[PDB]
Amino acid sequence: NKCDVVVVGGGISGMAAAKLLHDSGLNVVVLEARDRVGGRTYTLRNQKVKYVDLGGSYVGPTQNRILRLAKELGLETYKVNEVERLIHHVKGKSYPFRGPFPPVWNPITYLDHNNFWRTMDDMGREIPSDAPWKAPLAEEWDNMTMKELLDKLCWTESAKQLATLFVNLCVTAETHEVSALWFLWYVKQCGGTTRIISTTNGGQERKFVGGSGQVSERIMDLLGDRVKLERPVIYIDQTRENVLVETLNHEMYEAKYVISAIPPTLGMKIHFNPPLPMMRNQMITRVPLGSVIKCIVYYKEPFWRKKDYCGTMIIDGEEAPVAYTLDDTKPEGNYAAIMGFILAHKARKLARLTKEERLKKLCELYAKVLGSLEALEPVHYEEKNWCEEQYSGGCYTTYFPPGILTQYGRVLRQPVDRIYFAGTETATHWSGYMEGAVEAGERAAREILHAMGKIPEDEIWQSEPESVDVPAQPITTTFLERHLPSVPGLLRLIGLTTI
Amino acid sequence: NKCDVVVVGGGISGMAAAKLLHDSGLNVVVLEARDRVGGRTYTLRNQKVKYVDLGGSYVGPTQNRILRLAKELGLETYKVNEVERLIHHVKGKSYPFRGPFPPVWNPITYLDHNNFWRTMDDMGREIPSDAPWKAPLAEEWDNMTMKELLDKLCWTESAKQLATLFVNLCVTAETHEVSALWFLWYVKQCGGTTRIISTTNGGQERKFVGGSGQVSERIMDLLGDRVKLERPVIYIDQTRENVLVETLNHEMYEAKYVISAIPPTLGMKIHFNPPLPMMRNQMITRVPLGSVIKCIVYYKEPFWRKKDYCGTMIIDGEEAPVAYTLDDTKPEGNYAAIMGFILAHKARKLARLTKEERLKKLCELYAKVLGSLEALEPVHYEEKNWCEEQYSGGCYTTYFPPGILTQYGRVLRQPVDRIYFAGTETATHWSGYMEGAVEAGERAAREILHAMGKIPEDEIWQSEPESVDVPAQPITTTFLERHLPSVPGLLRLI
Repeated sequence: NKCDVVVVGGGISGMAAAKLLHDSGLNVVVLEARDRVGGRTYTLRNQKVKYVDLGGSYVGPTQNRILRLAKELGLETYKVNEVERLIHHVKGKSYPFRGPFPPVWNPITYLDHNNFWRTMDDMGREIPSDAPWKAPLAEEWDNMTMKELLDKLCWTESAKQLATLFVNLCVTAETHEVSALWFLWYVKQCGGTTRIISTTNGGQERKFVGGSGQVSERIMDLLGDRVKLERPVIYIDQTRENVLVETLNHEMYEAKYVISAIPPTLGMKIHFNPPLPMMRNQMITRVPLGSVIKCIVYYKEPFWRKKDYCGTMIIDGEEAPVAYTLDDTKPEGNYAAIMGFILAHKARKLARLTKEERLKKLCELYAKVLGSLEALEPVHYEEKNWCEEQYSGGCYTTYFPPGILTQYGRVLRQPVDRIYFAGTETATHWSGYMEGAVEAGERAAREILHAMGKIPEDEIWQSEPESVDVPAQPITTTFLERHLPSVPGLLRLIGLTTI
Repeated sequence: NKCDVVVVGGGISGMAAAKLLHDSGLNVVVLEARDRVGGRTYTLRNQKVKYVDLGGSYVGPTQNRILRLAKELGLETYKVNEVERLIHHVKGKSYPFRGPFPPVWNPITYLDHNNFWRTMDDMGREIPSDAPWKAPLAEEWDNMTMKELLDKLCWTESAKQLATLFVNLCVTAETHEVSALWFLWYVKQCGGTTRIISTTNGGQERKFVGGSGQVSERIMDLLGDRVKLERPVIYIDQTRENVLVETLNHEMYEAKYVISAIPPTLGMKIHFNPPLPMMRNQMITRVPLGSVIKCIVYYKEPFWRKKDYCGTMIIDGEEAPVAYTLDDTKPEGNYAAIMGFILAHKARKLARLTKEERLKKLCELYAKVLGSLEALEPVHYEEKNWCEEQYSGGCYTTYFPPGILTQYGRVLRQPVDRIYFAGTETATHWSGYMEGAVEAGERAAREILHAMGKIPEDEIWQSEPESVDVPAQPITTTFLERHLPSVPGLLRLI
């Protein structure tokens, strides 16, 4: 019934918001649609796997907010295995390598690859993290798909294929589905290409011992009965002095303010009185989430290590169901496992199969890529298709099709009377991630504290001290990386000399 | 409480479905979110306008279902005024013309324009009306925006600006927002470019005397208390023997079957048990509706007619708030008016202004295009911004961004257990229009009749006899239109 703030959604973002408010002495309620907290994080426990993250899992350097929250809750991280060699599998063959990017020998191809990544980051620097629509060429970039941009930029099929995989993997959508402006923003606000793709020194460096779902679960423990499970919100009424929030199971909640901590499009599941303003009304119909199945195949031993493979596979090819894998073995060295993502159109295509059929296709792929018959001997399998989730809409996050971020992006976190907007989608640093969920939940909560006259305006946005447990090495480039010509640049040099 | 079929939504499609089922002897209930019926149609009545369509309004030849339904309800049409010359306003000057297409004089530009329209219809011939995802090049065409297609096809800025205006007006969206496959399908399923753009012998030939809102209002009259207003549906439970449908005002309905006659994305406003299957679950987040404000400026007389202008204006350029107008004067010749559409990004931009600020911009525009100071003296103004409607999502209809139709298009009308799908978006002929709303509503109703064993499978989809009142003339092309080369074609020959 009566409280200071109702938070809609008990994922990391809503729970971080509720905790902050609770810690500040306010009376909060969390209204969660599902029979569990965690949302796009979900840690399955059974005897075969012990624990496994079937949703968000990875954390890394520069993600200081999630690291701080988890440490305060008594959680610890461990490093994802990247001791041995990575594999780039292309045109039916495997090429082992070290470092975050697959090496390229052909000098033309080398230049094209170098220019592709460099240009991603060059364009990114033009895009304000907190206002991507303010980029000087926001409109021109927003009116193009990533596919169109890759077609202009990549002078080799090799670079174009790798760039395509990079997009599909970062945002679980096809290159023709997404805005170039939005994608360039998304990479930049994670710190750029190197930080986003890297295991060591990037986003995939670590996982939480015991699973990421513990973040949301432990906050729930702190909040006690203030968290209401199986209360999907259906109705928000702001016509009266206090805000009225109604649930599907016919409960009514009365609040001074509301935090919406749900994916933006899932706002459509709530009926608003008075109606939302036009821009938000239309925005929430324009912002789909991507498509992914996260699959974990268990083995007797981490046999790939014995062949000096760390477990990371970057797999290019339409026939490959999985484009990317990581070693998911426990830090103790047991429950040997490979985690793989089935991405974008393949999530759609392969969802038609049975679980046993998907396991078979994955094992046969892994056996080929690792050149290892032992890959055909799994001991266990778990998977989760996030496309089927009514209360998520997809994973990992929301993508913006061409034309949408410039027209509608400014209203993403704009308050609507006494409703404030959290959720990873509204973050300005690691939006799409557990990090962004914490940033947005805490910012939303402080927006309310400000409105109540409890903190000054300048305290709404707060910086985060760097983690001492997970230090960040700076992203650096070599002189050659900076100044090597692109393929057309080299061609210009050739035409000029012989003139 | 209990009935045979619950129809969710009281727009034309929901109403047509309910009437068909009711007429066949089933007990139907229509659950309508708003305090009115008609949905994306809405006829306002006041003394200043008598009546005005602020939503869907136009009907024309080959739209036989809406015409038959309206005729049965006692409605009549009248012809939109196209007696005098049309105007194409380009680079700040007005060029009057006759016929559906504005003439082009530069011979190179002429070839480019001719090629564009012809190419739209050529491509459409390979897209099945009932399955666009089966086009031989479905994926290639779906993976490109209309912007990319126009960039490839249009060698002149002249053709490209007109093509862009065409896209904007047809689907109230930007060329870069929409799939080329989906847009080409949309045009082809209205009968092609000439049929879609034409007033005389096309989709804008006619309006209903007294307003199109009468169609839904008169069906509501027929159904009596079977229509429940202010009953937004929030919850559909299919786990039990009977389907349970819950409304926002706490009421429960029980039925054998359900028809969803709301825009696809507005399915998101309903919590489903069991959850929807994966493809529909994601589909309904991928399918926005366009952006439009419909604006009608009233004058003492239809003064443009005195200058041999019919009131149709095609207006190029970024600065113009409205790119297209039609004469909205009553058939009696009174309530003189010009209807215009503020489209796509301009709807978003200009929504920030006041009603009076929009009136001033339109009037000054019309004064310039019509070359008349009389345009600066409006007697009255009505407008409707459809972007603000919680229970429409936009107007005129749902558009598909790149990649969506091939991936999710199959699920649009696929039944979910005992829920069947109506709504103009599910139609296969004039989808997006009131005609499509009738086609889909009746088809969905007949799918349920068939599921009940009352009619055979071959009666689910039914042809419509041609209207005697609004007969269609054939679409023709000339020898030169068919065989003149494109710009690159003229270059190959050089």
